[PDB]
Amino acid sequence: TNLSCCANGQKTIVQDKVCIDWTAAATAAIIYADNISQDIYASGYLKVDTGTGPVTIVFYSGGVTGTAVETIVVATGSSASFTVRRFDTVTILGTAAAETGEFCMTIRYTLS
Amino acid sequence: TNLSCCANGQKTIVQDKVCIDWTAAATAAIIYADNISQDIYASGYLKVDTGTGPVTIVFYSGGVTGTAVETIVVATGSSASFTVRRFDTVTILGTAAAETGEFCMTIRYTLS
Amino acid sequence: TNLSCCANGQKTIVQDKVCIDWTAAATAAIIYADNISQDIYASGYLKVDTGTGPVTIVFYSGGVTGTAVETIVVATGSSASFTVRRFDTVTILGTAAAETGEFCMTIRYTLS
Amino acid sequence: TNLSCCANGQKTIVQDKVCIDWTAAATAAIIYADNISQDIYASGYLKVDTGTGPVTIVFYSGGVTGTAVETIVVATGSSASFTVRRFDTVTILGTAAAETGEFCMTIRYTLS
Amino acid sequence: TNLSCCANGQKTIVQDKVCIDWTAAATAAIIYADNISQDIYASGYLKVDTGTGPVTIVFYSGGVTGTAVETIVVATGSSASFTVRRFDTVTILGTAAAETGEFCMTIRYTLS
Amino acid sequence: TNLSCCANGQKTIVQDKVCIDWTAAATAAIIYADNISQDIYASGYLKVDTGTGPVTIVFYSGGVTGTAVETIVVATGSSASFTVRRFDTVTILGTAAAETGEFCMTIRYTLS
Amino acid sequence: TNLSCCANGQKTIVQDKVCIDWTAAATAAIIYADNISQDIYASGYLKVDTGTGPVTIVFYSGGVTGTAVETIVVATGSSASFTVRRFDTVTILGTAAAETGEFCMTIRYTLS
Amino acid sequence: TNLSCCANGQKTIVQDKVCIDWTAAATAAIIYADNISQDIYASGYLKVDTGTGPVTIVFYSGGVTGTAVETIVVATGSSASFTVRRFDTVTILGTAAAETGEFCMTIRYTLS
Amino acid sequence: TNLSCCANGQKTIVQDKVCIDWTAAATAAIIYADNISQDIYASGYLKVDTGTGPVTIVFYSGGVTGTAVETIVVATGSSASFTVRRFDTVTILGTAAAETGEFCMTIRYTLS
Amino acid sequence: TNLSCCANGQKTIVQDKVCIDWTAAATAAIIYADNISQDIYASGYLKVDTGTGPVTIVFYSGGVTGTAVETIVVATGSSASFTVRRFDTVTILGTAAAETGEFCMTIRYTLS
Amino acid sequence: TNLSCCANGQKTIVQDKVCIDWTAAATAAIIYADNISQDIYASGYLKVDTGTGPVTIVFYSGGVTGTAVETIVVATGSSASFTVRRFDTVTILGTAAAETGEFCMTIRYTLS
Amino acid sequence: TNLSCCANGQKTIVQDKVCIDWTAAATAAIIYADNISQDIYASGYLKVDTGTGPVTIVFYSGGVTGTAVETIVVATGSSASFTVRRFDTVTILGTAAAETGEFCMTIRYTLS
Amino acid sequence: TNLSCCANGQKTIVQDKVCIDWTAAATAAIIYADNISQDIYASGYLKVDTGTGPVTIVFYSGGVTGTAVETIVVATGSSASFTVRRFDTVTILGTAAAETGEFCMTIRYTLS
Amino acid sequence: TNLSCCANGQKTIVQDKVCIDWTAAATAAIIYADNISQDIYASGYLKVDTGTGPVTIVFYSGGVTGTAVETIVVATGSSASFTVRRFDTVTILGTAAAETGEFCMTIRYTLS
Amino acid sequence: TNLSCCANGQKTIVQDKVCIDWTAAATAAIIYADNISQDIYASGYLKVDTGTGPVTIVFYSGGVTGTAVETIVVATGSSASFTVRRFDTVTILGTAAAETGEFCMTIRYTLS
Amino acid sequence: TNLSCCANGQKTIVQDKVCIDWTAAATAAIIYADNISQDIYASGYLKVDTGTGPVTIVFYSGGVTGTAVETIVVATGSSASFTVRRFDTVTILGTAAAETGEFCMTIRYTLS
Repeated sequence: TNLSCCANGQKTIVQDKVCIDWTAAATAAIIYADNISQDIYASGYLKVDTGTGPVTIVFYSGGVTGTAVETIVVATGSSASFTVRRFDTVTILGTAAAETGEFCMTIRYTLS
Repeated sequence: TNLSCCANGQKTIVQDKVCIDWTAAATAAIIYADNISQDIYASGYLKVDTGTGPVTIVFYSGGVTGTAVETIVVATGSSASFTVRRFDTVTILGTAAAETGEFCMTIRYTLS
Repeated sequence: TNLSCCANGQKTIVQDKVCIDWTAAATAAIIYADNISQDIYASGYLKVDTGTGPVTIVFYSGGVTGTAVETIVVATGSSASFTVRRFDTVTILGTAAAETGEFCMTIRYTLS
Repeated sequence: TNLSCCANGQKTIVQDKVCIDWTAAATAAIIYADNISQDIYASGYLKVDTGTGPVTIVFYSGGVTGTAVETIVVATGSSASFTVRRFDTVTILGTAAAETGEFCMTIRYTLS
Repeated sequence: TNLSCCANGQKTIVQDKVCIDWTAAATAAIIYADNISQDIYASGYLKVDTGTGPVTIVFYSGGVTGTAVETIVVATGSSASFTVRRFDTVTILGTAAAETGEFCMTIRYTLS
Repeated sequence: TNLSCCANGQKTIVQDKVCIDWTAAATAAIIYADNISQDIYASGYLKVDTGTGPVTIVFYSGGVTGTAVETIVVATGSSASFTVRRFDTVTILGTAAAETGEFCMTIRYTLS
Repeated sequence: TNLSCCANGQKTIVQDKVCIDWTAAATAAIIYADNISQDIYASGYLKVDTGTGPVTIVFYSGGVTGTAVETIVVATGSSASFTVRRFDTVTILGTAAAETGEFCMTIRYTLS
Repeated sequence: TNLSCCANGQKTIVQDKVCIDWTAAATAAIIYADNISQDIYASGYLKVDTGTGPVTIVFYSGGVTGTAVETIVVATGSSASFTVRRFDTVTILGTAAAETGEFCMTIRYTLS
Repeated sequence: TNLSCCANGQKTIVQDKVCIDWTAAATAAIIYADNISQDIYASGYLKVDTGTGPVTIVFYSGGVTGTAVETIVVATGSSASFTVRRFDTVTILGTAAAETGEFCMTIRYTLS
Repeated sequence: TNLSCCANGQKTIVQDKVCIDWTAAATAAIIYADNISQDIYASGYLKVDTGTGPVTIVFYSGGVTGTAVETIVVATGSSASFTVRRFDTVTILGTAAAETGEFCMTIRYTLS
Repeated sequence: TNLSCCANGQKTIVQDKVCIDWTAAATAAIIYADNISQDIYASGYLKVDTGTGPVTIVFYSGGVTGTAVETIVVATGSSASFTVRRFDTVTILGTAAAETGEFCMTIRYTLS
Repeated sequence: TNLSCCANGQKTIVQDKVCIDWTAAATAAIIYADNISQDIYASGYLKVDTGTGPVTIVFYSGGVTGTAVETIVVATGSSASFTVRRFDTVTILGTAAAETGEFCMTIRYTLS
Repeated sequence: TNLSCCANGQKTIVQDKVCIDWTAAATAAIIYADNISQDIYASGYLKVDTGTGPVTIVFYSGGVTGTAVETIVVATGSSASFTVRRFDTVTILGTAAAETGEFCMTIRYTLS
Repeated sequence: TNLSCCANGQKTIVQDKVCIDWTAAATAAIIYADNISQDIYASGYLKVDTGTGPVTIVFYSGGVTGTAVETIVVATGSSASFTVRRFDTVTILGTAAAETGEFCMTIRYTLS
Repeated sequence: TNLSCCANGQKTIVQDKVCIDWTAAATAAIIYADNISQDIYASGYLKVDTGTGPVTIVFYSGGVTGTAVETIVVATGSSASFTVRRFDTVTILGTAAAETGEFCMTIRYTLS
Repeated sequence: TNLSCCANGQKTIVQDKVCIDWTAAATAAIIYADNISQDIYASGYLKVDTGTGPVTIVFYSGGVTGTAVETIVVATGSSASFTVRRFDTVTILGTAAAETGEFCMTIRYTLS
């Protein structure tokens, strides 16, 4: 209850959502990227719909040649969920059979 | 009511939710993974819809070769619920008959 | 009004209908079969049009050598209606006079 | 507006309809049967078209040797309507003159 | 917005409708009957089509030897409408001239 | 947002409708009757189609020998509308020329 | 958010509608009447279809020998609209040529 | 969140609509009238369909011999819209050629 | 949370809409007028459908001989949109070729 | 009511229908095939019209050398109905007498 | 209920139908072709009417020298049905006896 | 449910149909042309009735010297179907034997 | 569900059809003309029945000395179809041999 | 779904048709006339059957001494089609050789 | 929670939307204008549908001879989106080929 | 709870959304632009629908000749999502084959 002239004062937390359909080649493909790396929390799932051979999802902090903070391998016809913080990019890798599937993610950031 | 210049100050608690459908092979399959292992509380259920033989769900703290903080065995046509803290991955194991079912989970974390 | 990345989310209820004409021998004859045994609700009637001697309709959960969840005996020239859930097959049994009649059924399932 | 991982959650109410023509002997004859006895609400009418002597309709909860939750006696050339809950079978009884008529019923159940 | 594990929770109101044609003898005849006596609201009309002498309609709560919650006398060639709650049976009485007419009723109940 | 175990809680408002054709003798004739006298709101019209001399409609609260809460006199070939609350019966009176006409009414009650 | 045991609590606003065709003599004729005089709001129009000479519509609060809260004079072949509160009856007056027309009105009351 | 026994408490805003067709003589003709003059907001249009010479619409607060709060002159074959508050009557004036057209208006009042 | 007996208290914002078709002569023609000049916000478009030569729309605050707060010139076959506050009338001016077109406007006012 | 940029968003359920006439040799013959194996629900009937000896219908998930999720044997002159999910092909087998009949099927898929 | 200026907004699903008669040579012949390969769902049947030797139908994704997503072999005098997605062309191959038959297909696409 | 003054608002999808008979020379001949190239979806067939040598149909986007989005070669006595989007013209090419046949096409466009 | 007094409101789409027989001289001849140039969509065909030398059809937007939005050249004994929007006139040009043929066109306009 | 007492409410579109045979003198002759000039859409053709010299058809808005909204010149032995809105009369002009022909027209108006 | 008599107190944020179709000449044309320049935020897109050569859109703060706060150049057949604050007018410039297209914009202002 | 006369006080966060379809040439093309560069957070996806060769999306802070805060390369037939802050323009670059696709983006700004 004391007056204070503080501009960068109260901070609110906000949430966003994204949904995409992806097709995987036999090279690492960027599926998501941001620049708010320090304060980000993301939850979601990856579903591998059609194709053969497992699909590998990797979260990178500090570019693709950074640090693999998380890595998941998903078989065809199944799904896998996650929640991760402090990541910069996400890449998917698949066999040269062009697997395809979905990708959903909700994102929290405490800025505006 | 005393002024204090404390940046990492008040912390709010937030909640997320995920839903997936899974198919189980006769090997351990990753169904969920995160990197916020120290402060996470998760509640949910697992339902085994079709197939034969029980399905085993295991929560791991410290990777798959870590410590099984929780393990549940669910028969076909029934369900089982849970709430767990400090876990890193979740894996499902089934018979080589490709059982399939659902997986729902709500996640609490006190960061942002 | 909270964002959630839940794939197996909202489920709708759908309805189908089937109509057939049947002839009954003096052995159990399969008249209907499915594999969605856990969530199925069916309403309908059976009409015995011509022949002699009663016709017996049996609903089975778990194959023909399962459990008779329902059994109805219908005389010639009359009808009988029903509604049943969790059944796997339906069989009709008649005298060795080759009775014949109709069979109508509406089916509800909450999947897609 | 609070996230909850509740599978057997919202329940919808559904309605079905059946129509038959019946012929009555001088013994109790099953005209309708179900196995969803706990949650069922049915409205309809019975019309006695031709024959002599009254026709008696009885609703049974717990098999034919159960409890007569409802009983109506209808004269020839007239009709009678009803609405009933928690019944298992319905039987009709007539004189040995083979009366015949109609039977219509709408069924509500709050499952799927 | 507080979680509560209450099974017999929200209740919906549902509506049904019935229509019949009736012939009246010189004795009380049951024209409608139910067993949901505590929560029922019914609106409708009675039309006396042919015959002579008035027709008397009586609503009973607690069987025919119960309490006449409502009684209406209708002349030939005219009609009369109503809405009533908490009744168990309805009976019609006419002269020994076999008057005939119609009977329509919509029924509300707040169960399922 | 405070939990309360109150059974007779929220109350909904429901609406019904009735339509009839009437013939008027030279005595008061009951055209509508109910037993929910305390909470009822009704709107509608009366149309005098054929005959001679005015037709008088009276709404009674507390039986026919009660209190005439409303009274309208309608000439032949014209109509008159109304809305009324707390009434128990309605009667029509006409000349001994057998006037005939229509009667429509929508009814609101806040019970179920 | 404080518990209160108040029966005559929240009040909802409801709306009704009426439509009639009228024929006007050379005397005041009642065209609408109610008994909810304190809380009523009505909007609508009057159309004079055929005849000669103007037709006068008067709204009365406190019976016909009350207070003319509103009065409108409408020529043949034209219309006039209105909205009025706290009135008890409505009367129409026309020349002795039997003009005829329509009358539509929507009614709001905040009771049930 | 403090209990208060205030009857004339919360007030809701309601909206009505009226549509008419008008024919204009060579004298001021009343086209709309009310008695809720203090709180009324009305929006709409006037369209002059057939005839010759302009048609003048005037809004009056305090009777026809009151104050012309608004006045619009509309040519034949065109339209003009408006929104006005605190008016008591509306009049239209046209040439002695019997122009005709339409008149639509939506009305807001914050009473019930 | 302090009790206050303030009548002109909370104020709500409401929105209206109007649509017209206009024909323009070679003089300024009033197309819209109000008397709530102090608090009004309007958005919309003007479309010039047929004719030749540009059409000029002018918004006036303080009568036609007031202040042109806004002025737009629109060619034939094109449109132009706007949002404006504190205006009293709107006028359109066209060549003596009788151009015609449409005019749509949504109006916000924070009174009732 | 929160904006979300989700492409693979709402999914609708669609239904198709097919009808054919078939002739059966003494080898397995493909009668239906698809590639949407993961989300498909099919209802229908098989009627054996002419020939001798039973006809066997088999549903396969994962090619003909896959898993027989369903198998039905139908005698000549009778019919049999079904509903099945997750199947890839359907084959019919008959005696070397060239039986012939019909095949009807309605197909549901929740993609587009 | 939030305004959004999104052009490529709601998308509807539309259905088309085609029927042809074909004659097959001893080389692959194109029977259907499109360019909306990414979103197409097609159901139908192929009937081999006259000729000798089986007829082979192949669906290609990515031109004729692409990937055979589906292949069916149909004998003479019988039929075969299908539903397929993501295909680019269809080809038929027959013996050098000029078999002939029909081809029906319904096509769904979610564009316009 | 929020008012918006948006002219180019809801868009409907409409369908047209055309049928012609064509004769082919030994030069490219225009058989169809439009100017709504951006939003057009067309389905149909081409039948080669009489002549010798194959007939080639080409769809062009951007004039005849544009891009061949589709090309089909049809033998004599057979047919070929198609569905195509974003095309501007269609041309047919045949041998110098004056083949002749039919051409049917249904056209969808989402404008008006 | 918000009341709005919008006259130029909902617009419907209507369709017309015309058929003629034409004879072509060696000068441009007007074959079709309108004045609703801004919103018109037309589909149809042109058939050249008898004569020699090609016939040229041209669609003009803005009079004959306007802009040739479309031009087609048709040989004798063949036909050509089209769909076009925003055109004002159509002209045909032929050799001085008096070719003759047909002309069919369906017209869509979204006005009334 | 909000009640509204709007008389000039929904408007339907209706269509009429007329056919005549005409003979043209060497003066302008009225061939069609109406008084619904503001909302009329007409499609049709004119065929010049016998005579010499061209025949000129003119559409007039605002009497014969009005504005020629459309003008077409048709040679003998040929035809010309049209669609036009907002016209008042139609006149034909021919050489003093008494040409004769036909005139067909379909008329749309959105009134009744 | 301290009483304060502050009239210009709480301020709400409101949103509007506009949609138009435009045709561009070879001069700057005003497409949007306002007078609330200090607090306005607008998002939307511009689509160039037909024509040749790029179209240039310019946002001006302080009249057309003000400051170009934003400028975008859009090619034919493509679109471009934006969000801008503090602008006064918008102008479009195109080649002398009369390009045409659409323009959608949502507007936020924090006044009323 | 201390009174303070602070105008630029509480700030709310608002969200907008935009959707477009784009066609890419072989030069950088502006697809989005703003002037609120300091406080903007945007999430969305880019989908490459048709064409060949990858499409490159670049976010620029400080004009096109500024700093590439983000850059993503997307192959044909796949998608890529993002969230970015402090950017000024967005550009797309494609091969000279005119690839086309979609672009969706939700925008947050904490001003009004």
